Amino acid sequence: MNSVVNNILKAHPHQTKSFYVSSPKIVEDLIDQWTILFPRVTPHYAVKCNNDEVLLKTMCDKNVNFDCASSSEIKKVIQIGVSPSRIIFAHTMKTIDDLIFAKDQGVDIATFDSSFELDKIHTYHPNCKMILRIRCDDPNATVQLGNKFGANEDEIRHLLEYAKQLDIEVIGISFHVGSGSRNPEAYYRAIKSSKEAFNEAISVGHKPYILDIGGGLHADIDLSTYMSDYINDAIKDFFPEDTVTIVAEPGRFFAEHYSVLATQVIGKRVRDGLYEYFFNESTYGGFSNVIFEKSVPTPQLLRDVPDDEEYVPSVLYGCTCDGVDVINHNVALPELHIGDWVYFPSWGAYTNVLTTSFNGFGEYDVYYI
Amino acid sequence: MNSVVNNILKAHPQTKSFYVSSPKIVEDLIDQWTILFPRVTPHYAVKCNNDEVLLKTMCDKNVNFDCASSSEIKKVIQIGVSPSRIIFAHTMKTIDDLIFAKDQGVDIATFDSSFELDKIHTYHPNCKMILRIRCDDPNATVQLGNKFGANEDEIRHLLEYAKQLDIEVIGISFHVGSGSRNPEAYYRAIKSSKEAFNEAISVGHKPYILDIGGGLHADIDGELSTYMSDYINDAIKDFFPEDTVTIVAEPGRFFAEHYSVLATQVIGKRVRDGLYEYFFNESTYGGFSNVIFEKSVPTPQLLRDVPDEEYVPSVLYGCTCDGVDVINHNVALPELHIGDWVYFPSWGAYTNVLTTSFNGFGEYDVYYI
Ligand SMILES: Cc1ncc(COP(=O)(O)O)c(CNCCCCNC(=N)N)c1O
Ligand SMILES: Cc1ncc(COP(=O)(O)O)c(CNCCCCNC(=N)N)c1O
Repeated sequence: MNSVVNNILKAHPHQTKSFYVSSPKIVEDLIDQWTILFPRVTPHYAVKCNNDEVLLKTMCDKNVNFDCASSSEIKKVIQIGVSPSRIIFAHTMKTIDDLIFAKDQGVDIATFDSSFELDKIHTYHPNCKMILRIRCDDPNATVQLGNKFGANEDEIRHLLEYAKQLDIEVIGISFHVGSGSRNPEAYYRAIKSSKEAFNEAISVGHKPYILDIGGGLHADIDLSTYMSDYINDAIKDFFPEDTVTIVAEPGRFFAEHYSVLATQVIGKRVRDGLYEYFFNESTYGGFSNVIFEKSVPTPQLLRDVPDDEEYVPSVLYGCTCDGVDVINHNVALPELHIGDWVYFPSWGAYTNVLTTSFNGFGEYDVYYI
Repeated sequence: MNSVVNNILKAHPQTKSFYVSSPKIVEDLIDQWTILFPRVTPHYAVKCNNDEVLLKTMCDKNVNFDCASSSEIKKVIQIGVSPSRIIFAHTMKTIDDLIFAKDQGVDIATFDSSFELDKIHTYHPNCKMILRIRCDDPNATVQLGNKFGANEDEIRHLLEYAKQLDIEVIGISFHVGSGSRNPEAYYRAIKSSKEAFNEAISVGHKPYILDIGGGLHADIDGELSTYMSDYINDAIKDFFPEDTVTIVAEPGRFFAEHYSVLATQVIGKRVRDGLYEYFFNESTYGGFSNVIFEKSVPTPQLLRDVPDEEYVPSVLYGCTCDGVDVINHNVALPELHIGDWVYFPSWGAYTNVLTTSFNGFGEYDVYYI
C-alpha cells in the first residue's frame, strides 16, 4: 500500500485534495471469507456504511444483497442494476413516501418495532413482508443502538398480534447488538432471544422463516473466527432447521479495509518540544469516527525514514476552525514537514459517507486500484 | 412565524424538512450592530452559515467577510464583493489556498506559527498579517484555545520572525471561543491584545488593526442585551481609544442564529409505558449537529393549534440508524401524530452548513420570507 500510494502521487504530481485509495479486490476476498466463515448466512450489505458506487457494484456482482435505510439508498442500489428483490428496507422507522416508493419499486421486506409503523404498512405497503426487530444489546459495542431501536421483550407478543390483526405477514426476527461489536456472547444471547420471539410469532399464527442477525462484526485480521464460530454455534443450537433462512446486515465487515485515506501536512507549529500538524482533512471530513467511535488512528508516513529515526510527540489537527477537530491528540511519529503525505489504513467504514463541507473543506478524490 | 410556516405548508402541499429564512431579521441585526459597536466593522464568519441570500444581504448592507478557505473566498467573490472586504481569518492555510487568495486579491490573513510565516514569505509575500493570540473564555460553548492562537511567551519571537522575513504585521486578533456569554473574557483579551500590539511596535511593525474575533450571541428579550457590548466598548476605550486604530470583529452566530427556523415532520411514533417517542425527517447528522457539538437541547413549536391540552413526556429522535442521533432526550409536549409539522426557532447558526447525507438522509428545502 505504501508503494501504491507513492506511485499515485508520482503519477499525479499536482494532487492537492486528500484522497481515498480503494480496492475492490480486498472486498471480493472478504466476501469469499464471509462465505467460509458464515456458510448459512446471506449478507445484506449495509449501504449506509459506505455507498461508494464501485463498492456497491462489487457487492452486486459477488451476489451480496443489500440493507437500505432510506429511499435514497434504495435508488443507489437500483441504479447499480440490483433487483429490488435483493433489498431489505432494514430501518424500523420509514417515511410514508419512502414506503410508497419501496412498494412501487419492489422493495417488500422491511423491519418494524412499533404499532404505528404497522399502521403505516397496512395503509401504504400492505403486502410488505415484515421482520420484527427486537432489542438485544452488546453493552461493550462501540456504538449503542438499543435505546432508539428494537422492541422490548414485554411488547413482542402484542406487536405480533397487532400485525396479525392488520393482515401483515411477519416473516422473521432481527436484532442489532450494536455497531462495532467484539462480544460473541452478545450474539449468542440475541439469537436465543430471537428463537423465543420466533416461537411467539408461530403462536400468534405467523409462519416466520428468517433470522436476521444484524451487523456489528469487524473483519479483524492478525482473519479471526472468534465471532463467527460462536454465532454459528448459536445458529446450530436455536435454528438448526434447513427451513430457516439466516441473513445479516454487515457494514463495517466489508467496508473497513476497502480504503485507505491519504492526507497532506499543510501547516505546522513546534512549541516546547511538541509537534503540531494541520492536515487537509478533518473530523468534519473523513474523520468523524474520532468523534463518534472514539477512534485514535495512527498514520503511515509515505516518506521513507531510517530505522533509527527519532520519534517526536505529535498532535494531528484537522483543517477546520473548531477546537473539537483533532484527528489524534497525542502520537509519537518521525518529524513531519509541510508537504509530507501520510495515509490512514482501513479507512473505509463510516468515513467518506459522513463528509461535510463545514468551513468550505471536505473535498476529496477517489482512486481505484 | 407560526402563521408564516403554516402558510408555506398550505402554499406547498412539501416532503423534506425546510428552513424558513428571513433577510429582514439580519438587516435589522446589522443596524443594531452599528449601534452596539459603533467603532467595530463586522467581518461575517461565512462558515457559520453560507446561504447565498444571507451573503448577498451582508454584501448589500456593507458588512465585510471572514473566509476560512478558498471555497469560502469563492462564495464571497462570486457575489460581487471586493476582495478588499475579505480577511482570510484562518491561521493555517494551505499553500494552494494562499496562491488562490493572492490571485483573488485577498491580501489580509491571520497567523500563529513561524511555519505559517514561511509559507506567506514564499507564496503571498505582500499579504498583511494579523497575529492571533490565545485568550480563552473558559465558559464558551466551543473551545478554540488548544488549537489556535499564539501563547504569550512566543508573541515577541513571532513578531521578530515576521520582521526578519519582511512581512508586514498590521494587527492583533483573538477568538475567546464560539458561543461566549462572558464579558470579562473579552476585556482581558483586548488588554492582552494591546500588550501584543505594543510588542509589535517595539519590534518595528506599524500595526493598526484590533480584531476581536467572534463568539457573541444576539440575545434578545424585542430588545438586544448590551451585557457584552458595553464591556467590550469599555475595554476598547481603556486600551485602544486612539482613532488611528481600526477595529474589526468576526461574528458568525450573532447574525446567523436568528436568520432561520427549521421545520420538520413527525414520520414515526412509538408509545411505550407513557413515554412518547417520535422520529423526525431530520437528524443530528442533518441540521441538528449542535445537539452534539454545542450541547443544544432544542424545544420545537407545534404548527397544529392546540387548546389551552395535556403535555406528555416526549423523546425526539433523528431519522438515522444511529443511537447517538437524538434531537431531544426529554421534552414535555402535547401529543404529536405522524404527519404533524413542528419548527425549531433560531436555527441558522452551524445548522445547514453541517449537513451530511449519512443514511441517505440530509436533504432539505429553503424558503425565503
Ligand atoms: C439496521 C442496521 N444494520 C446494519 C448496521 C451495520 O453496523 P456495522 O457495525 O457497520 O456492521 C447498522 C449500523 N447501525 C448504525 C451505526 C452508526 C455508526 N455511526 C458512526 N458515526 N460511525 C444498522 O443500523
Ligand atoms: C476565526 C473565527 N472567526 C469567527 C468565528 C465565529 O464564531 P461565532 O461564535 O459564530 O461568532 C470563528 C468560529 N470558531 C469555530 C466555530 C466552531 C463551531 N462548531 C460547531 N460544530 N458548531 C472563528 O474560528
